[PDB]
Amino acid sequence: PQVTLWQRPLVTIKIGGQLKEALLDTGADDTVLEEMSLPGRWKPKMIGGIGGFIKVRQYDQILIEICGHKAIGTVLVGPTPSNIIGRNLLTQIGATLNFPQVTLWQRPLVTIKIGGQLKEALLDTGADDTVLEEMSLPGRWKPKMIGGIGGFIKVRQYDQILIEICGHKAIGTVLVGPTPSNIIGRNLLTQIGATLNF
Repeated sequence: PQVTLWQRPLVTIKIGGQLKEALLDTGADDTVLEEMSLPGRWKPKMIGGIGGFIKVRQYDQILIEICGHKAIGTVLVGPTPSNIIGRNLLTQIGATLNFPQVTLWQRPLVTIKIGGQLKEALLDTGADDTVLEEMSLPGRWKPKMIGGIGGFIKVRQYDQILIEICGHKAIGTVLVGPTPSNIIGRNLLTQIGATLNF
């Protein structure tokens, strides 16, 4: 399966003898699922994301079946707004990110050039939007709130912004705000021709 990124990369999973839909999320170190019934022992754990932090119940050694592919690993359960399949499982279903062909054993970091400034940023199939750390950007903008794992953040919305991402130019909407990582979302990932493969 090759996915383009014009639509959210959703798959069907079977986990805990139940069926679910989840987002293939190159942006996430971990797999996180909305509250659900799992058999066994867990440990308390916190994770951060855009918006802040959530207490999750961590289960290890959980069998999960994603688009016909079996995998065993760690599944976090908690108040995530979306079911997220993280890199811990993407690497197990042989998933790659082509735009170069990037495997997902490490965070898919790239260099960008935006507003005459060099930054690193994360190729994130889980983000409908591009959102960056505080930086000096030219021009006019609008207030916006975006959602994430830990609630909401206030961001500044700049449109028709040029970004070069690993040598490919692209033009569109960049959000600036208190994001823990620089994030390249599907608005721009579609422009440099990114696909997901498993």
